[PDB]
Amino acid sequence: QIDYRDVFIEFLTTFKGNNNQNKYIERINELVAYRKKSLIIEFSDVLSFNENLAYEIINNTKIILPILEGALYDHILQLDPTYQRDIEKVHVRIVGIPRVIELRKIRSTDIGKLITIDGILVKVTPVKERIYKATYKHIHPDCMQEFEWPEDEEMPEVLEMPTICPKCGKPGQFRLIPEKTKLIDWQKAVIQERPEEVPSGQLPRQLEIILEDDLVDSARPGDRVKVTGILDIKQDSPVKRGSRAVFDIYMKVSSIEVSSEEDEKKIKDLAKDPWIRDRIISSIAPSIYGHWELKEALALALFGGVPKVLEDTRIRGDIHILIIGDPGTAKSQMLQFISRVAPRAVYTTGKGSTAAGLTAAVVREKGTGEYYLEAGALVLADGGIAVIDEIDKMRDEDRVAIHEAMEQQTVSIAKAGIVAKLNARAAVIAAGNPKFGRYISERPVSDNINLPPTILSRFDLIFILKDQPGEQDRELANYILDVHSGKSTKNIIDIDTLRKYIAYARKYVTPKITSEAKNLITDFFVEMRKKSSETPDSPILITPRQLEALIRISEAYAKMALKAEVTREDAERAINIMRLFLESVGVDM
Amino acid sequence: QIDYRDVFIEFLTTFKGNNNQNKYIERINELVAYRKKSLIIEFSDVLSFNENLAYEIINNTKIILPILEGALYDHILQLDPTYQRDIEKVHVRIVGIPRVIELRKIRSTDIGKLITIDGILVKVTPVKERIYKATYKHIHPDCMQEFEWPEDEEMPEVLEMPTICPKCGKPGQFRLIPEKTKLIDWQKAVIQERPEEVPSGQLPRQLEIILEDDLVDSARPGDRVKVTGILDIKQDSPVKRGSRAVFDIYMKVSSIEVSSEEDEKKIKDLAKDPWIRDRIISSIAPSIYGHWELKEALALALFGGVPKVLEDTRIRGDIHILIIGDPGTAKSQMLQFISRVAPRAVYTTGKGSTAAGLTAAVVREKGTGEYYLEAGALVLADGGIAVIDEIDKMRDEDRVAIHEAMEQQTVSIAKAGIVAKLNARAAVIAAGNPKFGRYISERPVSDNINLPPTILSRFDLIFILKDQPGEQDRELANYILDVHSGKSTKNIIDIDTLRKYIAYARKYVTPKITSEAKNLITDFFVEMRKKSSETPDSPILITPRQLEALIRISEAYAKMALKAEVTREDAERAINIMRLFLESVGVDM
DNA sequence: TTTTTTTTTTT
Ligand SMILES: [Mg+2]
Ligand SMILES: [Mg+2]
Ligand SMILES: [Zn+2]
Ligand SMILES: [Zn+2]
Repeated sequence: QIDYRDVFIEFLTTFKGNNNQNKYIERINELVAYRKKSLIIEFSDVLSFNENLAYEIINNTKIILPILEGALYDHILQLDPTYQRDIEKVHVRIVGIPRVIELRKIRSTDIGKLITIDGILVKVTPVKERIYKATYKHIHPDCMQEFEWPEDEEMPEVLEMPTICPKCGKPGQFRLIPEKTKLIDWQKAVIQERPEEVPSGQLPRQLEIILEDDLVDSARPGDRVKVTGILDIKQDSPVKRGSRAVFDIYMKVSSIEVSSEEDEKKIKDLAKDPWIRDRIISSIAPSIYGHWELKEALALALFGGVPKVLEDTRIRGDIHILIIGDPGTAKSQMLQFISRVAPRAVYTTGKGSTAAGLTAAVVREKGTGEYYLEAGALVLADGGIAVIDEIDKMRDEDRVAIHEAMEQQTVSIAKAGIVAKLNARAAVIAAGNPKFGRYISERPVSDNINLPPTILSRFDLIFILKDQPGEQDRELANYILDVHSGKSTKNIIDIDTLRKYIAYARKYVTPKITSEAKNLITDFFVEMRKKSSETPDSPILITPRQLEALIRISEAYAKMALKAEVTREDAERAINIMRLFLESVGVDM
Repeated sequence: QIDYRDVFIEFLTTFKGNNNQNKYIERINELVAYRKKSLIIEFSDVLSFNENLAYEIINNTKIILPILEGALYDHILQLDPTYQRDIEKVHVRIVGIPRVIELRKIRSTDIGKLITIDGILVKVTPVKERIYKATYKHIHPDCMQEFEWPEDEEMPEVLEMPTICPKCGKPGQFRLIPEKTKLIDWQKAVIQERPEEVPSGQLPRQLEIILEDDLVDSARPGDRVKVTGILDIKQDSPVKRGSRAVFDIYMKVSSIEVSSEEDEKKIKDLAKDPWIRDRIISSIAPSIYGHWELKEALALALFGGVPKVLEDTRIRGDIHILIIGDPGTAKSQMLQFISRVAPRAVYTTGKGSTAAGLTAAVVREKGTGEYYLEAGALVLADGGIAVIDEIDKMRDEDRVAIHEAMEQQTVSIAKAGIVAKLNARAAVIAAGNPKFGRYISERPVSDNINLPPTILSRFDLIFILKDQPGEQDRELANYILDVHSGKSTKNIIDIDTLRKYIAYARKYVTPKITSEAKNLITDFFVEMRKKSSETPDSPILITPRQLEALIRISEAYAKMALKAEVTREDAERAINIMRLFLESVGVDM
């Protein structure tokens, strides 16, 4: 019953952070600068500053938030009077609630309590409007009266029309007045539980969440998010009894987090090492022995090149990798690692995917009856990585649907009266087997690969893996047994900080090409084309795409070291890795 | 008539177990300590204690369960006052009801009586909430009153709204208040009669069951269960009568069991025998003569290896077996035995299965038009064994769908805008025929097997069965005729005991590899690779998967004897069995 | 009719 409003202001005005800079007065300082009407607090900070204040938010969230928000609004107005007439209400969001419940473990006892759920966002609906205070007109020739229907209370989830006119006490028919109605932004989304917590032999469960006001459009499908709010039962058709007094539960979102300054200097410290490139390469798939050239190639695809956007056209900045090898060469294990270390990645297989599922699918809503598009794997992976294992198992009639997405990075649809064009700027990493399961050295490369030259030319690098039992078997056997015995390689960058390093590099680093790098690349390309003319039977063609592959690879190498320009050293590395690619496919220079 | 609360409390505090250790008091504090809020009792024990009490439970169940629930709650409160305010109700569940009725024999006379049904779980719905006590607000400008609608009575299965406001006596509008409404967990499941119970020439029947409160998520689809509760008629759509006074029936589950200390003593006693491994192998398919190496191989697949989960990757721990042989070599009979003895197994046929049905199917829900996922055979067999007979009859373009699930133990779907990943950690035992029905010795092994090298490398062991007539025919004929004569081989572990032994071993034994075993395994693998390179024509490739097969087989042998370490003896057995596999496919060692 | 995944008969 004690007044907590005064506790809030002294908390906000007076608080010391880890950096000792009064972190919580700059956020409100920027609150009026951009008029975002939303302030973020941490439960750990509120607990340390006042244990009693923290508890009251947890258990009395229903009837403490409007008072707490109202107190903050008065303080903001005192700081700057111009905030008036721009924002009517200011929301404060609480994160870090210790009450974390798994999606499958929610029971009846959790209804009406503030909880947190971690999951995957799978579906988002367009932003709509919800009525919380309506205005009606009594259509009865004596009344012609206006009145806000829900008195001293907001409109519930179910819309209800008055039966007795409050202005005359008589029944009749009432007409809604949209211009005098108060609205609020409304959005619906579906959260799916992570695959880690799914029990054996069961399908993942889903939960419906509601985003309102400024929380709309705060995430995209495929993101991993943490949502905090209040559970409630969902009402859809209360008018129809139809027996079955059984309801589904939904969650009203109060705050959402999508999966800091100390990381920046940690990343900067790593980039200062002259051998950072070797450290990153050694940190790719530590459980796999050997395959150094493959690990280097996979590292480049994670960073990628610099996309170019011009007045008349744009140039792809992503790097595509194709691996062909004998079974058991650990191709799939490295692809699994890539899908975990990448900040955004989608893992698909050749057999378990279709053309519609990879790019875009036309789905007809049975209720309304109209067609609309559904995002495929490549569209959802925009700005990230797409992994396509067992690419050779795809039907050739179905695999050609990704030809334009791999180069033009767009998906074109002309179906069921829908014409659209969606961006699919995603790097593609694929693996497969030769025509006869294992590579046959007694036959030409033409019949071993069994892939059209059109798709081969779209891959920046192609590595052919051969399982040759030699003198390294003992070393390979010892390494594998050490892994099975729990022994772990040391002096490597762990996956968590490695993911942060890649995300930072792809966002703030844009290398530039210098004059000396141009000459090295130009000379090498001429030799590549000249050497290719010697053997025209090979299904590997040296097209102008190969020249742009060198530019992208060179930029990727500089991006690993966080350099702002491409020097001759980065150009030399790009030539070296390209040379190994050519030797694998049988082109020797 | 009389009150049994004193007897019930006395029975719990005075009953004696098998060792007269009062097997019921130590369950009470376990209920208090974990707040499990559900206690079970045995009907045999109650009958053995007081016959009159058992009859009252078995007959007057609907008027004695609340009475015993209240008596139990009071005894808990005095034992521990902290139990209050956390659990407001504790249910007691009675099992072992003598009233057992087949699913097909249920008639109107059994309605309203406590019965028990044994069947197979097929469908489970997500957990929902059911209202048992509602709260309404009369929307009439004079009332603004809140009240609990169902007075001194639980809310029926049909949602009924008040017609006359009790607080004012007038009709009008009533608004539900979710905050004051009381809810209870609710789940719906479907149970099917056992295949051995279905009459000739008819499809199996199904029954709908309801699980509430703590009984939700008590089992997974495909389980074998025994459900006890009260039968009742189902009221689903009472809005319009439409004549048709005919109703279905459904079961309100009171206690459910799936498929102990005395068993543990029996299991541990078996492991003391030095020849337990030989004794176990002799118990595999006792009705099949010969095929000792096959029975040994099948025994290993039942136990499996030790899966390894690391911070960056995971390693398969399951063992896959492939059998190729001439027709009439008892391949199908042995596979049928594995289905019976395995704690969890799924039997499929190559011709009677599809790619979608084996892994996962995307189907369009008719009511809404939205696509959703259906679990395949491999997903349902997670943590168990998947049996695929006539694998050679599968279409090659369709058989490749299981390549991912056999090594990475995952199922990936990218179809119709659905991207998902599912766990399929199951062991695969497959059988089939050579290319020409019977094995042809003139032709090489490559054209006889007629399988791609990719699928072959996935199998830990491959055995080729040749039906060669010889001097052993007389022994085989005598053995078969004795089986038809009713004679049974003795000194073999019965199937029920063997199933318990395997389940215990797979749950509590995690063998570790010693230094001595590492040296033996490494030497053999190096030797295998050298021999393979000498004859680069066989369809079997010695990939690094073969090295991991040796580790998995070694752990299985140790796990068979409930050993915590892999000594050198287990390594020699693993090497020896692999030698027989290599000689079967014509690879000399 | 229309796109989609699926098992099925029949174009
Ligand atoms: Mg693979
Ligand atoms: Mg057979
Ligand atoms: Zn009026
Ligand atoms: Zn009233």
